[PDB]
Amino acid sequence: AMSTTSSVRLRPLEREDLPFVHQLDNNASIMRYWFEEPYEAFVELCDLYDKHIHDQSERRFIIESQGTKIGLVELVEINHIHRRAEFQIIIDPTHQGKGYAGAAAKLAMEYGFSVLNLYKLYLIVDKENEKAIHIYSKLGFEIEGELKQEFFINGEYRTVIRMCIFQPQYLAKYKT
Amino acid sequence: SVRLRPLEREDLPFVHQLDNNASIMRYWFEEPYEAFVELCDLYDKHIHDQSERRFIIESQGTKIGLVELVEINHIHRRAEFQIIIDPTHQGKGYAGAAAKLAMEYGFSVLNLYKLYLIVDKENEKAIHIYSKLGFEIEGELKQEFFINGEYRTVIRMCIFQPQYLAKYKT
Amino acid sequence: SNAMSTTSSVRLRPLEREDLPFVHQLDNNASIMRYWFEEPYEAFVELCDLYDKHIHDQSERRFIIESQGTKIGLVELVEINHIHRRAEFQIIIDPTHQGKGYAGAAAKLAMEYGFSVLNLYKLYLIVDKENEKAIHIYSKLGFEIEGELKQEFFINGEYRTVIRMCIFQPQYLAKYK
Amino acid sequence: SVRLRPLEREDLPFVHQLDNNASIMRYWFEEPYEAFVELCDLYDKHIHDQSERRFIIESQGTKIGLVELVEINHIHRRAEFQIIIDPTHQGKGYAGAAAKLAMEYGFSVLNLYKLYLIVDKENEKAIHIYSKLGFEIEGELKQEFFINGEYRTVIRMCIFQPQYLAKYKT
Amino acid sequence: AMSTTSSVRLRPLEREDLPFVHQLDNNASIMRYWFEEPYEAFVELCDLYDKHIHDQSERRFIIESQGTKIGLVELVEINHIHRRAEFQIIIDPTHQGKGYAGAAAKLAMEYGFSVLNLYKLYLIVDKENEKAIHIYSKLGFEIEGELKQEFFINGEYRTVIRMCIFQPQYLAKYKT
Amino acid sequence: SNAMSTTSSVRLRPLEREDLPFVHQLDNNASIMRYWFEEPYEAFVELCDLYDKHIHDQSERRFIIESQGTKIGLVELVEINHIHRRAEFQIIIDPTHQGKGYAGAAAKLAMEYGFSVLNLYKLYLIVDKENEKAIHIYSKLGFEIEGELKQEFFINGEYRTVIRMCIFQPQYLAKYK
Ligand SMILES: [Ca+2]
Ligand SMILES: [Ca+2]
Ligand SMILES: [Ca+2]
Ligand SMILES: [Ca+2]
Ligand SMILES: [Ca+2]
Ligand SMILES: [Ca+2]
Repeated sequence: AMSTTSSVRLRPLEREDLPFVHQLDNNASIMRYWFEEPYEAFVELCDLYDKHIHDQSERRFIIESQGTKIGLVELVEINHIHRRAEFQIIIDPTHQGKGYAGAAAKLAMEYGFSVLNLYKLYLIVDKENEKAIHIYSKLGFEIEGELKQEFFINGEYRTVIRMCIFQPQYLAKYKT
Repeated sequence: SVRLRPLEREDLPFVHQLDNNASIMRYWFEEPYEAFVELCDLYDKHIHDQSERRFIIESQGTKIGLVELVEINHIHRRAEFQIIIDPTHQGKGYAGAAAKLAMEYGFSVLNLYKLYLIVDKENEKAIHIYSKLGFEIEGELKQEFFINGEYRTVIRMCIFQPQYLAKYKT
Repeated sequence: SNAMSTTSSVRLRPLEREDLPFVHQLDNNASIMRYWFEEPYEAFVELCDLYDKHIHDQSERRFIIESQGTKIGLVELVEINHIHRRAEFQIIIDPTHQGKGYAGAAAKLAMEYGFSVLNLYKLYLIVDKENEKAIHIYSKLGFEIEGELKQEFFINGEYRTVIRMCIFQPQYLAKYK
Repeated sequence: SVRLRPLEREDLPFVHQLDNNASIMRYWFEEPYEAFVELCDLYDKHIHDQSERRFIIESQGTKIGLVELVEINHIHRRAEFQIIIDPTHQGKGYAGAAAKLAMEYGFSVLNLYKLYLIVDKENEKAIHIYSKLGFEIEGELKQEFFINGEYRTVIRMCIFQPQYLAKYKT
Repeated sequence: AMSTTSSVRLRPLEREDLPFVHQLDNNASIMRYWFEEPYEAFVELCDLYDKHIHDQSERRFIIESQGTKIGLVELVEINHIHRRAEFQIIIDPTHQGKGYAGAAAKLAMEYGFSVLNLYKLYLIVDKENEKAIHIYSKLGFEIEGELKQEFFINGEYRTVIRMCIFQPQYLAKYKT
Repeated sequence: SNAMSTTSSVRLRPLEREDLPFVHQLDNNASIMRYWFEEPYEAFVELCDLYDKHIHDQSERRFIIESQGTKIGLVELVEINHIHRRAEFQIIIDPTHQGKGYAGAAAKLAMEYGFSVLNLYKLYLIVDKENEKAIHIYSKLGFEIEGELKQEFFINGEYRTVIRMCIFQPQYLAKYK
C-alpha cells in the first residue's frame, strides 16, 4: 500500500523499446551483444533485432513502473533440455537507488520458474559488486563459482561471481 | 607423432560416431542435432562462423579424436575447449597430449588469454590430468547438465596465456 | 543383466534421410492419411520434401527401431512441448515383424529417451479403444487411462474412439531407476 | 568534454562533407566511393562487418570529427586508426584529445596490442603530437599515395598496449 | 641452356589448384586468409574461392616448372589509383633450395610492372629471413620500413621488413 | 589567382541520384539514343533503374558542372580502363547555358580530375568533324587529333564522321603544373 516498488512489472520487449535499450550504455566503453552477436550502432542493434525475432534462445522484458521504463531483464543461454538460463537485471542509471534491482530480480525468477518451467537460474556479477551479491544472497542464490579474469573491461581483466538458485527452493519459499 | 588438423566435411562420419546412441543432446554452433543428416546441414550453415573451431587429433595417420574450441571471444580473449577421444583409443595417453595441442593452438596461434574446460565432477582422472598440466579449479557448476535421467555437477578449470608461454614456449 | 539372462538386442537410432523408403512402405496403401510435422503426404517424393523442410524442427523426433541390424519399426515423439514438458508418442511395427513383442520393448526405449534424455514430465499415447492387447501392454508398463476421445478419427469408413494413456516422470524414474 | 560515440547512419552527411570535393579517392570497408548515395549503399552493406569501426568525436553536443579504426585483426591484435577533424574545428586542440580517445578505445575496450597510424611526411605538426603521445616511427612508405597529381610519402607510427595501460590506466 | 630454373613459369590459379594451395600449410599453426577472410578447412577455402572469383583486389599464380607445381605467387592489396600492390612468393617445402624463389620474384615483378601497369610493388618478410632479404636486395628492392611486432606467430610477436621497388627502375634495369 | 584576377566559380561535383532529373532533361526529345554504362534508355524510370544497377561500377564516372550553385551541365568519363590508364570524356552543357565558355572550363576540370586524381595516362574525346569551334577549344587546351572515325554515328537521318582527340599525362602535368 505504502511503498515505492509496488508498480514494478515486466512486459515483453518490443521493437519500439530499442532506443531505450541502446541508451542504457552507448558510450563506446563496452562490447554489447544481441543473441551473441556484437553491435555498437543503433542501426546495427535494429538489424540484429529483426534477424532474431523468432529465436527462443534469449528473452527480454522491460521493467516498468507507472508506465515509465526503468530497466531491462535479459534471459540468455536458455536451454530447455538442461532446464536452465542465465539472467541479468539492468536498471537505467537515472532509476538506481530506489530498490528496483531486487524487485525486478524476483520478477525474473517468477517468470523463469513459474512460466518457463526452468529448473536452474544463474547470474554473473563482478566480484566487487558487493551490493548485488548481497541482494542475490538474500533472495536465496548460492555462489557456485568464481570465474577468474573472465571479462576485459576498461583496460583490465575482472573476476566475476556466478550465483544460482533452483526451482524447488524457489517455488517452496515464494509460492507457499 | 600426435597432431591436430582442421576438421573437414569428410570427417563428419567420424565425429558423429563418437556418440550416436540417442543418449545425449549434441550441439553444433549451439544448435541441437541427433541425425547425421542434421549435423551435415548445420556444418554447411556454419562453415565461415569463427565462434567455434574444430580439429581432428591424429597419430600415424589414424583419427584418434576431436578437439573443439567453442564460445570463442577475441575481445575477452577466451575460449572453452573440449577433448573427445574415440573409445577405441582411450587406453593410450592421448587425452593429455591432445590437451597440450589444444593449449598450443589457443595460446600460440589464436592469441587467447584464457582457456577453460568443463569436466564431470566424478571424472577424477581427467581432473588429475588437467591439474598436472597447470589448470586451476574456478567453479563447481551444480546440476548443470541433465544426463541419463539425473542432474550432474561439473568442474570448470582454467589456465592463462602468460603461465603457458613461459612454461612451454621459451 | 548378467551372463545368464534373456536380454533383447532391440535399440533406437535417430531417423536418417536414407530411412525414408522404410518409413514410406510401412503404410503406402491409400488407406490412411499420413502426416509429417503435421503436414499431409501420400507420395514418397512429398515425404522427402517435407523431411527436408523440417530437418531442424524440434517439435517432433523420430527413431528407427532395430534388432540385429534389421529395421523393425518407427518410434515417433510428436507434439513435443518443453514448457509443459510433454510429448505424445507412437510405436509403429512393420507388419512383417508384428507378434514378436517388439512394441512393448520399443515403448520402454521411448519412455527412457523421453524421460531421461529429453527431460519431459509427461508422456502420453493414443490407442484404439478396441485394441485391448495394446491397452494391456501399456497398462503393464505403468500407463494410466486419462480419457476416451469419442469418434476422434474417421478410418476406413467409420468414426473410431480412442483411449489416451499417460505416465509421469517421477513414477517412471522411481519404477525403472 | 570531448567524447566518442558510435557512428550512425544519420552521421553519414557529416562524414561525407569532411571531403566532398572530387579531389581524393575515399574508401568504406576498402570499397571506393565518391557520391553520397554510393557511401550510403556501402554503409548498408557493411553494417555488421567488424573489420572497421567508426566513432563521431563530439564536444558540447557538436560533431567535431571522425575516428576510424580499420584493418582490425584480433589474432595479431592490431589496427590502424585515423583522426579526421572538421576544418571548422581544426584550431582547438581536438586532434590530440581525439587520439587519446582512440587509443583508449582500441586498448582498453577492444583489447588490441598494437595501434598504428599513417601521416604525410610533410605534416610535421601531427608527427609532433603523436611523438608526444608516445608513438614511435616504424616506417617511411615511399610514394604510397597519388594525391593531387603527385606521389606522397607517409610516415607509419605505432604504440603498444603495455606502455599505454601503464602510462594512462593505473 | 644449362640451368635448372629455365622451365620456371607463371600461370593463373584455377579452382583445381586449391588442394595444392591448401597443403602449402594445413597444420593448424597459422591463420590463413583469402581476400582478407580467414579460413582453416579446405571446404572453407573452396567457398571463399567461389565467392571472390571476380574480385580484382587480389590475383594469384601457380609457379610451375616442367608441368609440376612448385609454388604460389600472390598479389594482394592491389590498388590501381595509387598503382601499387603487395606480393608474396611461396615455394612448396619439397622444392626449396633450387633457386625458385628468386626466379619467381622476377616473374612476379614482370607481371606487376609490364602487364598490370603498377608503379610500386612491395613485400613483407620476417626480419630474421636473411636469405629472402638478400635476394630482394639483389633484385633492386629497398627497405622502407621495419614493422614492429606486426604478427603473432607460434606464441611470439615478430617484426617484419617492408621492401619496395618502382616501375621506372624495373623497366630500365630488366627491359633495356 | 590573387586579389585582382578574373577566376571562374565553375566546379565539378559527384553525380547523385537527385541529379537524374537534370540529366534526363538535357535531351528528352526522342532525337538521339542515350546510354548509361553502355545500356540504352529513353524513359526517366529506365535511367533510374540503370543508375541503381551501376552505382558501384567504376568503369564510368560522372560529375555535375555547377557555377554559383546552379547546375550547368554534365561531365562523363567513360570507357575507363586502369591497366591501359585511359578514359574517354564528354562535356555536355545544358542548352540554356551554352555560349558562355563553360565547355572549356569544364574540360580543364575534367582533365585535372582524370590526370591528378584518377592517375590516368591518356584522356581522349570524340567531336563531330563539323564542330570547328569545339575542335579549336580542344586544340587550344593541348589535345592533338589522332583519328577521323568515318560515318561512326547515325544521327538525325545521316552518318556523321567524328574526330578523336587526345592528350597525355606527362604533357598535361608539365603544362598546367
Ligand atoms: Ca550460447
Ligand atoms: Ca555462446
Ligand atoms: Ca501441434
Ligand atoms: Ca585490409
Ligand atoms: Ca585491403
Ligand atoms: Ca566499354
